[PDB]
Amino acid sequence: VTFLEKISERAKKLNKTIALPETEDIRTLQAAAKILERGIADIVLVGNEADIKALAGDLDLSKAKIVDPKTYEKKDEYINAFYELRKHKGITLENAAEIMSDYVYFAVMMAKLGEVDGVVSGAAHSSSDTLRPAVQIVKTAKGAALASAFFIISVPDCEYGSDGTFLFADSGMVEMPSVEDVANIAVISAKTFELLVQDVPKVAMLSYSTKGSAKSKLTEATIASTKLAQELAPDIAIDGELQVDAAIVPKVAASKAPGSPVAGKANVFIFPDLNCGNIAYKIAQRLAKAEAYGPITQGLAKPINDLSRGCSDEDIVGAVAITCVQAAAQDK
Amino acid sequence: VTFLEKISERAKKLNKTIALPETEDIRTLQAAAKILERGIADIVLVGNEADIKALAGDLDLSKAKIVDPKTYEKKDEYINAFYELRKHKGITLENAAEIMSDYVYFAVMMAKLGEVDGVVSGAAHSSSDTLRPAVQIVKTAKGAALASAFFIISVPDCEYGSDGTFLFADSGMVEMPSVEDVANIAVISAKTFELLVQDVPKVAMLSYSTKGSAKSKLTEATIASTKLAQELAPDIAIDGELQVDAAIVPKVAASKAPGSPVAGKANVFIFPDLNCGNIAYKIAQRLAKAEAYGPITQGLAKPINDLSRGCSDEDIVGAVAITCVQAAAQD
Repeated sequence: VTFLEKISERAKKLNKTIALPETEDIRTLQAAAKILERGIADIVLVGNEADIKALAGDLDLSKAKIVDPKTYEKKDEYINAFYELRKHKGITLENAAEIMSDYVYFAVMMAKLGEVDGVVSGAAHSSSDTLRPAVQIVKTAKGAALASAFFIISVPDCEYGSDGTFLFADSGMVEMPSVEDVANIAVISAKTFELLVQDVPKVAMLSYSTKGSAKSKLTEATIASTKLAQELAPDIAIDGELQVDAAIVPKVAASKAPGSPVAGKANVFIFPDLNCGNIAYKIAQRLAKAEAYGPITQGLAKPINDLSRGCSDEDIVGAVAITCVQAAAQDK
Repeated sequence: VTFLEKISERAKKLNKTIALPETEDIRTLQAAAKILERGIADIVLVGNEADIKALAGDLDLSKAKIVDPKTYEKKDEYINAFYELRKHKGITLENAAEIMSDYVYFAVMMAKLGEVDGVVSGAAHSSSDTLRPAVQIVKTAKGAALASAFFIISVPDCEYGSDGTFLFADSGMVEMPSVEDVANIAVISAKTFELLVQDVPKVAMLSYSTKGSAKSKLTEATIASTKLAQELAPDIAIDGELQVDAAIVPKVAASKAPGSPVAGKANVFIFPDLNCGNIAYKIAQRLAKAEAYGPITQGLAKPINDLSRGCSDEDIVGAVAITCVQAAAQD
């Protein structure tokens, strides 16, 4: 019944391998044990194997694979690769070697080169410390997408959305997205929504204006983002410049935005910027009592996810499941 | 308890008269009926009386007073008055006559000359068409640095705010407020929250950042508005650059904004602009199932309030109540 339960189950039927670089935190090892036992994924622990066996104790980690960044066969391939990416930003080959000794950095490079389908981390690292290797190493830029954070949001007795479930448009990362940024966030978000919720995405480019009902510089940005996004992905339902009520309430839709592909039915909210996106998600979580999952990152070439530093070991398990399912989209 | 009952209560003990010009829209007449029956206020309906009787039907509006702008005794006084105001902006006396035939314009001129203590409109008109007569006829108050609009919002099973009740920082008018504008809106909103909710205002300058957790052009704007507002009104509890969770949730307030006059207890949300504001309000209303009254303006010489075009007749009732209460301040 619960969103997280659909994901974990889906994850088992899939056969993805996720890397866990924080092997000097118990929660990581506790979560791995439960993951391997429950069949959720195959696991690569990045760290010292002697040191892991000594921290693990009673935990059954026999099914996992241990990769030590300072002895692994492909070490030189991984340093060269990071050197190539970072070469023109003041990184020398010897710097790369040093930077590529960090477990997180090494794990992200494993997803980049195919040994692993995604990475989960952040129990024992700042958000920006997690984001940095992701952005530097796994970065994608082939088309209509941009790295961003989103939330899945499940409102309790809710008739709107996909059975009360929505995705929110960068409620946790890109602070001041440009017009293009917003367009691109809208497209990638439709794909994420489709993959994670398994329902037809209906994207609403939010505003205080519904359809020329008001006009300003903020209103023009939203409209311009809508039109660009419609060009970028004409096969997705995207309607633009919509207030929340016109976006999700059929009766409102009927007066303010009659005959729209999205108005009245919206299940994806795209925000003008992080002020709105963060404020909207908090209001939904706290005043609407919604369950919120995030921040989950999207827009990367491989799924790398960040965790709350106060996460529980069950929090890590869930995160692995979601990552595995995002790995389903990015197939081959 | 419903905010409607409470604001409907104080409004009863006051004895104010509100004009309702949108008489060709059922919701107005349905609301008028409930108002007059519940004893909330005296009402003037501005329109054609024959037309209203026909549209009203079974609704009891006998207690109300109907004023037709095209037959009213003082019609000429009202035309002359608007002509004086608008005289030097290219309006002829004949133009005045035509403009002053509009129901809303006339209702606004009624509050200006004393026949009425306030107006409520906007169920059947754009926000900017509701504001225009206010701005031209009543104009801005003397103290007030600017007019702005807001929403009282009451969330159902809510432990946060003032028994689930909040005031939202221009979720219905000023589209792109400057740093000074945001500061001034914070201050005036504090006094409005105090008047209408009857509780200590705890003003939160909203953001995606909590207390230096992030840094950007948007973040500095919020902090600068915070600091200005603290200078404009040092006796008010205003803390700045807070995420919604740190603003209202004691446990998050404890970690992200320790020892703050506001964090954990906020009951007034001030937004960076109308995008956040309007989006925030609709989300509270439709996802949190909150009751939502407004946008209510502040800073005019007389209470002229707006409505959501998708309001219920009961929303109009609540708006008339608040209008009445605002009119008690302004003697």
